[PDB]
Amino acid sequence: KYRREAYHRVFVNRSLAMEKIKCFGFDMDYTLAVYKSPEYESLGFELTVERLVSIGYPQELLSFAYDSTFPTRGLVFDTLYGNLLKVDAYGNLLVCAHGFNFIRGPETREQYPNKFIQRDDTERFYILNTLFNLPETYLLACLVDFFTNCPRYTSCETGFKDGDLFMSYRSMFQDVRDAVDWVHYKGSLKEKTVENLEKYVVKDGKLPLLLSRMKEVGKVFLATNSDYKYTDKIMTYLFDFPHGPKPGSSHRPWQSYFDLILVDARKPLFFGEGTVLRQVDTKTGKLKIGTQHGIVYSGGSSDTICDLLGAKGKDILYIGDHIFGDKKRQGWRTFLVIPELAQELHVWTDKSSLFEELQSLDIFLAELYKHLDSSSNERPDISSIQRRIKKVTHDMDMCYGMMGSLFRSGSRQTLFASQVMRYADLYAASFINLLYYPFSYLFRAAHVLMPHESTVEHT
Amino acid sequence: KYRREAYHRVFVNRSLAMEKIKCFGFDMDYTLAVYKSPEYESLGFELTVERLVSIGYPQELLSFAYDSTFPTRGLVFDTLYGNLLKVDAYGNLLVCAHGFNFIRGPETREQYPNKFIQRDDTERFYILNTLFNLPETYLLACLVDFFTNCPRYTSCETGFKDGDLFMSYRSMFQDVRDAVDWVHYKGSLKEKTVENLEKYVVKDGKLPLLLSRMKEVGKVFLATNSDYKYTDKIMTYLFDFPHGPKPGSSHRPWQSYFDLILVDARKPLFFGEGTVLRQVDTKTGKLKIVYSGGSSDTICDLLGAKGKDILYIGDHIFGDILKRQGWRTFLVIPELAQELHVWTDKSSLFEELQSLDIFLAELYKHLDSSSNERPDISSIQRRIKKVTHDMDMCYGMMGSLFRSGSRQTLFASQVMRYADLYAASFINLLYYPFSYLFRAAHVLMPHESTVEHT
Amino acid sequence: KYRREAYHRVFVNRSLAMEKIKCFGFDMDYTLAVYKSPEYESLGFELTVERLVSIGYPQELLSFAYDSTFPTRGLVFDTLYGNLLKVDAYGNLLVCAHGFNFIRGPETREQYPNKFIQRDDTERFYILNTLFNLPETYLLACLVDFFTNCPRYTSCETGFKDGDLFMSYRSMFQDVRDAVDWVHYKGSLKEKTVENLEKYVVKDGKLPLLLSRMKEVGKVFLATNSDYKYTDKIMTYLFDFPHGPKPGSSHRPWQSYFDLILVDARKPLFFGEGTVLRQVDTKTGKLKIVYSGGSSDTICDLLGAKGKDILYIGDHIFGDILKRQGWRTFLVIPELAQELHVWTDKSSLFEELQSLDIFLAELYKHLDSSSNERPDISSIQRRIKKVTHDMDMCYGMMGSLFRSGSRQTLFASQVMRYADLYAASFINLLYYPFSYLFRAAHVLMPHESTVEHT
Amino acid sequence: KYRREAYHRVFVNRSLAMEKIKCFGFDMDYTLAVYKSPEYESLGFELTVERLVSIGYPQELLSFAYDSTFPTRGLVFDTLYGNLLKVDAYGNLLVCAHGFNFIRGPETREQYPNKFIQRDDTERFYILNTLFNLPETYLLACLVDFFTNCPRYTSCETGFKDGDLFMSYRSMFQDVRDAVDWVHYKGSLKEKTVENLEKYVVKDGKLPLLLSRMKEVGKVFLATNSDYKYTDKIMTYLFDFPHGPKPGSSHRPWQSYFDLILVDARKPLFFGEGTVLRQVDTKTGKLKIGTQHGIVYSGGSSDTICDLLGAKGKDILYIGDHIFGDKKRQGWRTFLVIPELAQELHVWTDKSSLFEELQSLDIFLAELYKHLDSSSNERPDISSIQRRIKKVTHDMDMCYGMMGSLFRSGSRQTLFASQVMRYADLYAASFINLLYYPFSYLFRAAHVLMPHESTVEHT
Ligand SMILES: O=C(Nc1ncnc2nc[nH]c12)c1cccc(-c2cccc(-n3cccc3)c2)c1
Ligand SMILES: O=C(Nc1ncnc2nc[nH]c12)c1cccc(-c2cccc(-n3cccc3)c2)c1
Ligand SMILES: [Mg+2]
Ligand SMILES: [Mg+2]
Ligand SMILES: [Mg+2]
Ligand SMILES: [Mg+2]
Repeated sequence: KYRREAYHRVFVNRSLAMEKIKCFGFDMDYTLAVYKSPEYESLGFELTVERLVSIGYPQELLSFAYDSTFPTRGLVFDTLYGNLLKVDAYGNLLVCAHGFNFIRGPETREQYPNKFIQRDDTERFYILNTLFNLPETYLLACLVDFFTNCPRYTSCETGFKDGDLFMSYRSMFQDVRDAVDWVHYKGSLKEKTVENLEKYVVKDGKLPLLLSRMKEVGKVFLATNSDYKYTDKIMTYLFDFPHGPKPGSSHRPWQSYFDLILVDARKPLFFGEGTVLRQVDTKTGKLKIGTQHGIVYSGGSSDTICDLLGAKGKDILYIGDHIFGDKKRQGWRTFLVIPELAQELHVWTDKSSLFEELQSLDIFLAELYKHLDSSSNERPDISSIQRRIKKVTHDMDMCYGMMGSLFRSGSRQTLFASQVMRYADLYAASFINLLYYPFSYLFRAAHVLMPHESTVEHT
Repeated sequence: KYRREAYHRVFVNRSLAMEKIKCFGFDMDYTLAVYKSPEYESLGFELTVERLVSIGYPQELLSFAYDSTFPTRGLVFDTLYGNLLKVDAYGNLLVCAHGFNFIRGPETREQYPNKFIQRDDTERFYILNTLFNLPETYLLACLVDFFTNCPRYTSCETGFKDGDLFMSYRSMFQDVRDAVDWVHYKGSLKEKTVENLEKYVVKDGKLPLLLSRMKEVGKVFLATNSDYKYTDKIMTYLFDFPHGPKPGSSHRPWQSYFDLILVDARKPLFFGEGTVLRQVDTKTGKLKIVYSGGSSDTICDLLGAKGKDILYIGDHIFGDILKRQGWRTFLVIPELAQELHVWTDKSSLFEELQSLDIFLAELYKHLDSSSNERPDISSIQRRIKKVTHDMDMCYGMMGSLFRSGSRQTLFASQVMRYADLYAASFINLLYYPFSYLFRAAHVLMPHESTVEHT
Repeated sequence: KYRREAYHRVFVNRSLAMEKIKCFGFDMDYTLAVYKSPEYESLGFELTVERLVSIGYPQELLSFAYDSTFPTRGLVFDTLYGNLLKVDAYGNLLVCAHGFNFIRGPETREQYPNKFIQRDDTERFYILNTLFNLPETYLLACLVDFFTNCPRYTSCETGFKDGDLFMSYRSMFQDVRDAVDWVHYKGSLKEKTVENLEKYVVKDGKLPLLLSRMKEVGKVFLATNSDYKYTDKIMTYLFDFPHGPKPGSSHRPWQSYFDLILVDARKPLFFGEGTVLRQVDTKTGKLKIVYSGGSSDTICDLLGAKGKDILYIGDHIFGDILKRQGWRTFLVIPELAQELHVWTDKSSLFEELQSLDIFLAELYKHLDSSSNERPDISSIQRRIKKVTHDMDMCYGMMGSLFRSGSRQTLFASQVMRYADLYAASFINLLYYPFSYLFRAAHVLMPHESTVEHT
Repeated sequence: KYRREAYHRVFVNRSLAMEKIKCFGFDMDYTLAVYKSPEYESLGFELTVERLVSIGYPQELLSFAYDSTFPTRGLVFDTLYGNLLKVDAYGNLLVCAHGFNFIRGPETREQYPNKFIQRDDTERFYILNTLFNLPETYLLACLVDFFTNCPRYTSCETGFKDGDLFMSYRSMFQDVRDAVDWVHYKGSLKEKTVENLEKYVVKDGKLPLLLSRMKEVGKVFLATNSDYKYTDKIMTYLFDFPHGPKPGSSHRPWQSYFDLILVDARKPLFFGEGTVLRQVDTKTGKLKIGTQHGIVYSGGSSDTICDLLGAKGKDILYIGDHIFGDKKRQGWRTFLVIPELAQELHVWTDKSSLFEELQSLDIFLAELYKHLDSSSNERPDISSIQRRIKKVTHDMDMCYGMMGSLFRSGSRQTLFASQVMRYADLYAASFINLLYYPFSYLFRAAHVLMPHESTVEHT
């Protein structure tokens, strides 16, 4: 079968006939505006720590340096015991780190009977789903680690004797959860991003090319959480080239690429009741009191966008980096951006050696038990080649980072995997990969197989 | 790679070293006592209709004959609109039948906005999950079909009017839900089973052979909901052969094969705090070795094993957490036999879908977003639908237990949530040693299944 | 101030100028056809038990005799815990009875945290609002009492076990809810009523006198849910006197008293979009002046009146908004007769509570927050409870329709929401002219009722 | 029967045995801190208007002067048609003003079929329940009035052609709803309050006297929304006298009057899940990282307060100005402060003349129909004495303000009345009236009567 280059590919969960697509909707942040890594994370990290020190946290936090190789997106923070968990779709603990100490084996079972947690017990647990969470993911580990191994702090099961009244992990977590919020909303993050954009934000002439082609076969819109003056800056930079879509072409304003531009969207509330629809003054950012087609909207709702565009769910492909939830309404189609996927395809490809040795070691196992059944009392020693497995699974796991792959730990899918398969029709490392497909393309679901399907042939 | 004969195989969701397994636990009904099909379903049907009629339903119900080729296990009755729904893992409608009238495409979303139901709404939606539900699955659709297509009745969205008296589908359902219960508990289902077990229960010498081999390497217990007079009848029959485990040997009573036998389990309550531990007068068939009631916890205490040491073998999918560490599970799915026969004997269909997919790929290969080219594929897009429809109807009118085309079923997801192991019968354990290392087969995402390691 | 005899009086929630009233609309059942008490309730009871028994309930149900002194209208069946609750306007528990066992004080909040239920939870709580509910109000408590107090059964929180078969209170309730419906619609309640109307329906020459006087000053219509063969039977009997309106005059058929007669109303649906307008063959007693089905809107069109011009007289409390302007209402509350007799004949109790309250005031008069003085009042605090209990039991075992001591009932609040006027019977209109100005009596708050204008 | 002076009285909805009360809980704002009227309202009003002008509203708003005689607390703003409604418990329109124009009669019925509204249709309607709402209550009327009678604005059914793109009443309302919020939370209201406290806040030596007596018979606590530095200032001023509880006594700190002090309460969330319990640094306001009895708490929950005080709902009388809603939990008793009640008791008392003439005019009516029944065709003309009624009800109504009494319009109770009877065990113009009762007092419910109870004697 013909398949496009791995790194160009759009992966299909549910089938989608692209000619039926009439509108393309865009998330801005971490979608069109992909923030550079490790650098944007570091900026968030440093600003969050600066903010915690200012409210009374110890100075030793300033020596923390962000480390991209620790966090994996989507971990669960247990505010009761101060643990970052990696769990599967159903609640089962895959990985459990206290600070930088990885527990596993029997010792985890003392703290988590049945190696299981109630994911729907919010504000005991906290799911760190988004790309903005990577900083505080690593920070919490640092914090738990520091206070654990600092002699003037006594470690309790649910927190610390800090000096000496009590700081619970739950209080420490809110402390962190507020700092990040503060940094995004009142601190100098957006500010420092904007003042050196070439350091923090990616740009590629492929973005205007792709959008322009979309506007030829359908309508295009923007629905972002960010305000207008932040959006005007970020988009102006994304489209700053000495030309328009193609080389030689005249440069066009970034506004000219959208039939509808909406800011202050308030997602997820946007997709339900929403807020009241406003309009924005291009000249000032400040909202117009009252509410031609060169217009910029504020607030509003999903439903409104369809009414203005003259469309309906089915007709709309919504492109972004965020996984939502859940009717009625009317039910937009979905493209999901997962930047980690560029790294994971390199492991899947450039680390074949490991996958092959696993496959063969597994093969070999099947041979040992070939002429064997319940009658047979032969207990072939397999501890030797068991060991080589755990540990090549460890090595393979560790190519993805210290908390492993985004989508799986060994055999098991992660909770993050299941939600991606819930939420997304289409996915890839970036929407740009759309460039490589015609707009008449028929995306066929890549069928997912149960054991009795995957390992039984049609012969 | 070496793989045992498909019909003998034991499939693996999560890895399991069998040598670690110290006790083997057994469900009885539809595990050790596999009830014959279609005859046992039919009996439950007839008895349930006869009961309904006895409390005022029309005579025309008596000319209903159970039809095994309609019901697929795991469907959802929407008590609001009277529909039988086949949904996916997340609540997406795959299949909607009002009576025997299959609906959607356009006409669903009249009734189900975003072709979606929020699966957890208990008062409206009822998952027909068990093998004992197959009868009422068929009966329910029969009833709605009848009242729709009968001049005596006027049909509303939420029910039908029985001339001046409204009858909601929700109320119709609870009559059907009660009749079945009555028939199992107050009525003569259990009785008419026992009076001709040859017609109603499977038996095979493999079952005592297997349980004998298990008792050599571990402990073995029975944990059933049924009572003792019924259990003794059933277990006695299952073990009635002119010999013991192997040919030649003396026959032994069925009890001899179990270290612990427990009845009146009241699962799922069994698995939580349970009921008080009683024991049973073998003689009286009454209270008050043979235990009654009790707890999951109690079993562990008595057997002197706990948790990961226990392999629970049965036909029922449970839930929740397991404080207190929970058992490993082997799950019986009788439908799996027939479904493997489609997977192997209908390969000509699979291969053709494969060819049509290969072809599509080739039409679009030299094409990107620069291209204006609209290939017409509607011919291909048509045959793919007929083959995919044809393929689905090999499994019956409501399709496969585990999927509809693309999409997995909510059932499939429950199976993968709950079961370490699964097969059409537990008996297939016979073909593996007790030192075996069951290694989880491995469930790939699009980007894993459709790109290679080179 | 001049006020008519209490038993003749028509009470006013909202003001109403009668001269503005152009049409008078009538409910039939329990409005014009007041069914005799306790004999009609008993019949419904016996028929409903006999029906339950016919579908498998124990014989002991047949030795139940309906008892009018237990049920008070407006109680709430909690289908979860099997309790009959008397709550206030906002959902506060006033009275909790499991079977015939009255509960609270301490033991409620075991079951009802904050002695509170969220009244709008339809699937759990069922308001027994109508006069036809009185039978099943008593029956329900009987049933729970029986199954609790019977060695055959084991009682759980959510139900009782019928030996191996669980029976939830919720399932018990829907059996009871269905039996009543069956008895009204499929069974012989309507039939056994018609065969001896002398025993089962009140009649009085005042009814034709009143309706004749109404037709002089406005239009008059009938809007009932019952059919025509039943309506003709009932209306014919109500009007069977050897004369017309006044003594001396010729008798006239009952239809002659109405400008418009409508059956099969299907209220409340009647008041919304309704059903298609049919008319009835007087002869056949069948379709297809006498109308059938239709709409609230249609009545207005045909009568050429609309809304505030119409006074709807009935025994049923409705709801919602009324787009389209809605009618004014007169509400029949038969219980009001008996309740007025307590209010007048038991004045010795009221006066004594008044004296005990006066006394308490005097004990605390010279006292403020500066004072250390704890008067003991527990003797007084005791007798106030016995008199207040004694007073409440004058209205039956479940107290007044409208209140428990301090607190008003959710029923009282519905009455005040829905009804412009109310009385024990509509007949009391007879004592007012059609130029009358009904002026709303006036509902005071603590600071208005307990401080004076000087 | 003996009753205390009207203006000293605590009015009883549901009975309450005061000896059973073990803890007294306090709201601060508009409870202990009663803000002076008309002056605090004016300050809110001016700051809100200054804020609307700054974001683009016309300068003519600056000439608006707050007018205490217009608003009545608890009105409903219809964002669809721009109307302030006064409704009853069940939804029925009692009063309807577009700006300063009062509709009534037939004309209202065109816009509100059945003279009825769905109160549970939020963000069409908005209930202005709180004392902080009085400013924006009057403001909305002004705004609707101004734009209506300003020649360069065209009046639409749902808004205005302002200049000329559209400003809906719904957009104008949010505009207002944000200004007030902004003024409270980011603007100079708290600021300007604090800098001249004797102008804006009441003080009375009765407050320390009463509290001190409460601390002798039970425990006392504070649970306010305001922050610590705002609370420290407001309370310090409330207790600034040259003495403690009684004359001659030594002055004590305001902290010494509470066993538990809690700020940042986040009501109503406080009464459910709450937030995490923190502690505050008395020296800085800034929260302590970690968490003796001289302590000040932050955040937390209802449940926590009981645990710390060692009590349970039944035992706790909660005193404040706000009406909440609604289990489980554990169900505090309730004292509700309604400052308007001091004015309304003056009408009830000093305007008897009107009540008497009504009563007599009503008497006279009953005479006319005395010897009359359905037989009688006498239609006595009563239009003359009908008129004198509507209009003495109008005069009586108008003694309370242009939108009438807080608790009723003519015969009918307001929606505000019903909620007070829902929510409150005890009520009065101020909690201070507790001073006049012993702590052994038995408050007896003042029974509420239906027509057949109120106008039938026991003879
Ligand atoms: O996450 C991504 N984001 C980005 N990808 C492409 N365009 C982007 N505009 C903003 N963010 C984008 C990512 C994912 C995979 C490949 C890449 C990429 C990055 C740099 C250069 C290129 N490239 C150069 C020639 C062809 C492709 C490809 C980028
Ligand atoms: O809303 C009120 N609030 C206030 N009432 C009493 N003390 C307060 N501390 C803060 N706010 C209070 C109000 C309600 C009714 C009467 C009054 C009051 C006001 C001023 C002086 C007095 N007074 C003087 C002698 C006796 C009473 C009484 C006040
Ligand atoms: Mg984003
Ligand atoms: Mg079973
Ligand atoms: Mg009726
Ligand atoms: Mg307050």
